[PDB]
Amino acid sequence: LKDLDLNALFIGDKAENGQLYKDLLNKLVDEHLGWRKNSDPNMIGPEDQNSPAFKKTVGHMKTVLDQLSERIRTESVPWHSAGRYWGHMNSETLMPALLAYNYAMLWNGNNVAYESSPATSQMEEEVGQEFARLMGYDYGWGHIVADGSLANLEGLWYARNIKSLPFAMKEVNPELVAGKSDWELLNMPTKEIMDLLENAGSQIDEVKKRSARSGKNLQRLGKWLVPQTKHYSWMKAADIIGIGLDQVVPVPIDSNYRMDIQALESIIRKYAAEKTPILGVVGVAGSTEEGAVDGIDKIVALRQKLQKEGIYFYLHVDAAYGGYARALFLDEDDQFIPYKNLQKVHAENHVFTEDKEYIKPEVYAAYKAFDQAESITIDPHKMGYVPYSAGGIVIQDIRMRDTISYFLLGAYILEGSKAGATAASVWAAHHTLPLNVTGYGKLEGASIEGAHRYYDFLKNLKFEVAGKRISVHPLISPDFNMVDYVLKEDGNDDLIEMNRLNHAFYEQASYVKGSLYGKEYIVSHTDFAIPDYGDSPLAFVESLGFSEVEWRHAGKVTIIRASVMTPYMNQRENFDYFAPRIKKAIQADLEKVYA
Amino acid sequence: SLKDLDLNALFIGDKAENGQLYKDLLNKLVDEHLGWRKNYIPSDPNMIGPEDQNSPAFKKTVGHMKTVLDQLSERIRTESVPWHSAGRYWGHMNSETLMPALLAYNYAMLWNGNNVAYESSPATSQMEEEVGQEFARLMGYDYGWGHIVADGSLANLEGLWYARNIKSLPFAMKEVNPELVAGKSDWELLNMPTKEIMDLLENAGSQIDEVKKRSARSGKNLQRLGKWLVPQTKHYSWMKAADIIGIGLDQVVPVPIDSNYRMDIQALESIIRKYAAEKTPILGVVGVAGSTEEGAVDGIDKIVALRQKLQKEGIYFYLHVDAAYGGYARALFLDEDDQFIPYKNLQKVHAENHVFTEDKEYIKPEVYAAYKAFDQAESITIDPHKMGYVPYSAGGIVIQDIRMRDTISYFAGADIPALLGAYILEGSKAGATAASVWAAHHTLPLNVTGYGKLEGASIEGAHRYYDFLKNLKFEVAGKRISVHPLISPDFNMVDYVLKEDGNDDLIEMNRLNHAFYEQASYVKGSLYGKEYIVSHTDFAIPDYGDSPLAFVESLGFSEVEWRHAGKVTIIRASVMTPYMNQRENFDYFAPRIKKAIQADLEKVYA
Ligand SMILES: *Cc1c(COP(=O)(O)O)cnc(C)c1O
Ligand SMILES: *Cc1c(COP(=O)(O)O)cnc(C)c1O
Repeated sequence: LKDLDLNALFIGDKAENGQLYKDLLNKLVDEHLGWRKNSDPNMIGPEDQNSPAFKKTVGHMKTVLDQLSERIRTESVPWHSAGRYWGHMNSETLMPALLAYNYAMLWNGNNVAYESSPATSQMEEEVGQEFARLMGYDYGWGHIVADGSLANLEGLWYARNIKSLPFAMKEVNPELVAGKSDWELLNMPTKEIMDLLENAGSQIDEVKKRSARSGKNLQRLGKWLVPQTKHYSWMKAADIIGIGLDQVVPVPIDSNYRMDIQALESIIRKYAAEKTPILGVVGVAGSTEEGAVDGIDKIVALRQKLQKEGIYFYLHVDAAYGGYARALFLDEDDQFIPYKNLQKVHAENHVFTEDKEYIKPEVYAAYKAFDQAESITIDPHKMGYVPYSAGGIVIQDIRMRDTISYFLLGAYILEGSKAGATAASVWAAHHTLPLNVTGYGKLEGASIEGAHRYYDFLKNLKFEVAGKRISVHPLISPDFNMVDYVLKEDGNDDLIEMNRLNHAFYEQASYVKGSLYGKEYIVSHTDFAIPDYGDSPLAFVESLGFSEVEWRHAGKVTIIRASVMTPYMNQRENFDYFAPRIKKAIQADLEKVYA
Repeated sequence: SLKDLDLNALFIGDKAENGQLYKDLLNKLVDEHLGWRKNYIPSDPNMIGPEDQNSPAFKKTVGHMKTVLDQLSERIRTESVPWHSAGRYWGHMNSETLMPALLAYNYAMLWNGNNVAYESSPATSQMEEEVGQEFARLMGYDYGWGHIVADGSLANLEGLWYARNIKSLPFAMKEVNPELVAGKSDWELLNMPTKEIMDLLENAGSQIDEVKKRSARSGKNLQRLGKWLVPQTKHYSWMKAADIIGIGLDQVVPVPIDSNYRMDIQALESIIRKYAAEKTPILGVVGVAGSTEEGAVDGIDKIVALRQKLQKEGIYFYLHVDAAYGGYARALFLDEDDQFIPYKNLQKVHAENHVFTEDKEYIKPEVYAAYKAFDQAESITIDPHKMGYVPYSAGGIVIQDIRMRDTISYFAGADIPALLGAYILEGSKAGATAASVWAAHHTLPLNVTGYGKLEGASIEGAHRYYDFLKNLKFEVAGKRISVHPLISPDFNMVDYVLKEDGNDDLIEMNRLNHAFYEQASYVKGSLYGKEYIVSHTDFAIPDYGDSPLAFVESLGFSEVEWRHAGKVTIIRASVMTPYMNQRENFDYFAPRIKKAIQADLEKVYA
């Protein structure tokens, strides 16, 4: 697939490939309709179709769809326009994923029961194998979940039930764990748990009855450690799963907005000295507001270190946003690419348009260590470009599914009924674009390169407006494809005024419901506030000349946010066209803020 | 209002009779979306041009995409179960969905909005809010709310998350501010009616956040919250729900069902009293409206009356109605202004709105009484993708009082949430799913003018099937074989057994019905159309207790036989098609079904 052309796989910002989409859709719908036809005799005949009541019912249906159409066309946000839109959301999806959904949903199969939908059931089995291969799990498994928040919950459900198994085994058959103290039982590695459970053989059902599934001993299972900026799905997941919000422990992040691994170790050692177990740790690959990648490799090394002293924790990687990026690192046979060969393999497969370093070494090392996590959340509906709703969960060892199972897919998942059409959509996206450099690598690469062009363009911007001098100050070089920055009046050390400036700028560079005048530059915004960030933004705000005192008084810094998900800005010629226009739009927006 | 609505026009059709209408409307919708991307906000220039489209690499990539779609297309067509044809298919699944629901999904998916945050997709967010208001009005809630859930198992989990959190709130208030609940013993605090808990919480005012912090959200006090009582045949989503939500499997208590396969309310009361006498609370009770294998409708009215009785003795329990299957059937009892129809006006209103083609009694009085009492439940599960005829995947949950949502909410008057995602159990959710349900509900209002007709047509078809089965006799290989319907249907599921006359071996009757099922079913790769297709299931003692004893005894089996076999195999039908309500249509298939049953029995015995 060396010459795979991404331009052919999307409808396009201006529906440039609309006719292709229509042609393929009509062909697939014809195939379904032919299939229903190809017996007797017609429940609905030409006598029915011609009646006055039938035609009036058709008219009624058409009126409701016209009302639907009106609302969606006039209340939706203007469609994203590459080169102008530098905000946090993307709605564009892979055309083969849209088509496959459109076709499959005509069968209306339900993937909880193989019977109702054998082909999409098999497609979900294949997608789960494809996730496991992406993450480097030789004996793993995965499935499609309604969304990544529920995948996170499923992750905690595994961790919770797994932690509780050693004691459950002791209750059912003390010889399975003979000689182990309670602190050893609370610090058994997950592989050793699954090997014991396998040895328990026929007693697995009784063992499961005495596990956390029984509701007993939940608080004993210990602390769930997350970065302080965790997505709120994690707080909900601890609430829902019964360990509770009291057991969630925030771990400080560093100046790169990554979980501070020295602080992680200090927290873990302090709980372990009290004999409080660590239920698990969440590492994030692709944070929600900075696209930061945590040092998953540093967490795995820390765990190996602590295992020597009798301490173990479950590791879950929340890669809801960053999951598909592991495709950058896998060759056409799905093998992990050595770091020194990376630029060469990328150049050969046209992942990046220029041959330079694009991936930070510590980002590479973090992604390399995924295969050591017990479980991973990944969302086709984010950076997989599959339409909502489609989340995903990957587990390291397929035997883990027996810890949550009920008495095939339906027996092994948190949720109930699910659309076979969803599996068709994800399956079609994966087979059009393999999960390595030949497929998704190119798509994730185009996004990263457009984020780098944008980042490079923003670091040298100054504006003269209403007698004042304003500079752009990028937050950090992006780990992935999110780029953040602040505007600031030169020499002005009032953080509250800087906050007000970025907020007002955002209001000038954003649409409102009903907007029809196109804007040349659209951004997003968010606040980094002390309650979720602590002092992680302090070095940045001090670098700008604000004092620590000023930080505590304002209590937050307002940040202009961009998640670069369009593939079109990777090309120098495309980006260069918009760069001078963006600069003119920022200048006019500042004129309006100060007027 | 909509008196002449013709249901035939709202489906693609078993033989794709309306396939061209579907394709025409789909193509109009797609052109409207494509014209919107191009022109709603005119811009220059195009990122993809004719010089890109005509390059060899582009054409080759199109070729590769067509190959993948051709592969998908083949696998689904060659592996799928043959499409179900009304009059031939009498089994437990339906795949036919409303055409406006399908078209609306197809169209809205092109924008790909996410309904977790309003700002992201305001039109579909507004549609989901209106759908929630529609669910509330359907269930008779004066100030309730609802929303679409990924599926009905997760809606039941959400139900339990509400009951768990609400139960824990009076203790959390005690812990944060003892004056709020001064003078109430612990047993009182664990038996406060939900509305009284919500009023106290509103009074907590500025301390609400601290109180939620100390509630079951914290992970503290879960085991003090009490038992979750469900009918013995519960959908497994409940055992699973208890495990997930942290109260544990050990807190689920099965309540015996009666000979109608409804929860036995005398046994419910006895269990509750038992627990109360030892000061164990009841976390809540699940009433099923439309059981999975019999379509039975539990006496929700009798549960409500019991709870009013027990409240005089200081006992309260949360009530959740699982109407995953039977939720939309409430539209049978609502007039065009959405008011509940009195029972004695029901046949008249149904005749005026053409809900049933013959003027007879279809709705049992105890079924009417049960649906009327839905508005007294704290929460209700309802699945648009079952009897709503909306495509998978779309579940629903309705809550009796909008204020309840503040007990489970997060922030990261009762107007539309800015982050729906903060009032719900799940996370990201397709705006296309809200569009699809919205379009269904506006094409077919949730009352006699709309869904009443569709739920009615299903019910009337189930009754025709029931009446046909009731006196069916066959002569095969010298033996005399009768059909024995389980019970007259509460809703639209119809169950029966075949039995050799005079033979008392329940094991043999079981083996007859299994073999019959194997003859009247498809296998993967079936191309010969069958005249008759059925489903089957076992009523086994672990799940059913002695509920089927009266029935098997009415056939001539002994209690001892029952215990030896430990189960009775049942032939099952969920009559979901709308086409069998008409006499004409059904009468055409009746002799053909009878012929097919005779031929199937001949093969069984050969
Ligand atoms: C968006 C997101 C989630 C939740 O995923 P949904 O699919 O939106 O439910 C979890 N974690 C992170 C890091 C995310 O960005
Ligand atoms: C099917 C069903 C459920 C589960 O709903 P799904 O949408 O299939 O997850 C719950 N309760 C009852 C009574 C059911 O029939």
